[PDB]
Amino acid sequence: TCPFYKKIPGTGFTVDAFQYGVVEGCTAYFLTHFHSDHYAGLSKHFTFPVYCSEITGNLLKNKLHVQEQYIHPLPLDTECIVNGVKVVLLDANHCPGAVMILFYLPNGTVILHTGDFRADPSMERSLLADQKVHMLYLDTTYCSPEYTFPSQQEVIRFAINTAFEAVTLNPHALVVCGTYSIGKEKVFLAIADVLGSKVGMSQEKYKTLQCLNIPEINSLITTDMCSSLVHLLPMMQINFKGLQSHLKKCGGKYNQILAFRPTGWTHSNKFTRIADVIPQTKGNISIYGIPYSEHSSYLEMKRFVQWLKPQKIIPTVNVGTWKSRSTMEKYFREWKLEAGY
Ligand code: NI
Repeated sequence: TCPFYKKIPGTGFTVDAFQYGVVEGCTAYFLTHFHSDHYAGLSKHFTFPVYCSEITGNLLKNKLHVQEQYIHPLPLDTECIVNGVKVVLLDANHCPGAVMILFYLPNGTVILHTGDFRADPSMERSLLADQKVHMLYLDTTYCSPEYTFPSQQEVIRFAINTAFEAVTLNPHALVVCGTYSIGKEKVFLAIADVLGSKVGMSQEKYKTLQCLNIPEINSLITTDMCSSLVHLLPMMQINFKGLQSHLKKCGGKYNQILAFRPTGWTHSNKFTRIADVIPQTKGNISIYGIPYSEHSSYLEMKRFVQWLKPQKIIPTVNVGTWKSRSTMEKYFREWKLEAGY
């Protein structure tokens, strides 16, 4: 059954709760973003109302084939009424179309559900600042002090300079970027822009990108692999074997590959800075691991929560074991004692 952390008290709303069949009492199902864990169970067979961003609605329509009658897209930064209750969608700074939702309950309680998010100080000057938030449903993916990472902009700058140097040294080099869902598009778009190229990709991936309301998208991406010097492949192919195999397929138009694996955190965040990063190499193929995160670091999460000063926190990630919940509660109490709420 639907866990209490996916239910919004004193409404019949749920959030990211599609895998439990019909939820008893639920009149509106909210979807924060188009990642498979959150949408799990949604398909062309679903027949209840789904509320979401415009981008998330495009994806539901075109990729999952959910029938149009059941998709209720809402604009961002706008007070809207859903089944008699005031809501606002805010940018989550996660992947394209990802939202946080602000729910103003009839009794006067105010609840923020973050979805998946990367906390940022620009969120301190949104509609959130206008009133007290009593309850916070929090993306606790990286809720432990070891999880540090560079800014998105540091990582992109590194990627740009690396790619530009390699292709100026060898104009027959191909650049490959690995991918497994939506998110982290700035990695491949920024590399292509410094090389004066479009991004080449499969038909399924191109169809996904065509849903995302990216300005001038038709000038940036193509299904013609031949004509482009940046290619997208599934993350699972970003290894020496898969990359030599792809190089054989391109018809001797390239004689070297430079590949990037955008990952979350991995243990080598604890010593290395982005400027010290060096690739793994075997012959004419080099693979760079780059920690481009679309989740809050510990410090970013702590700052946001200390600013917001919620009366209660409801974790939404790593809640499956008592050890994790206990550890998280410890950090929430420290933050509260330091900040005086
Ligand atoms: Ni996500």
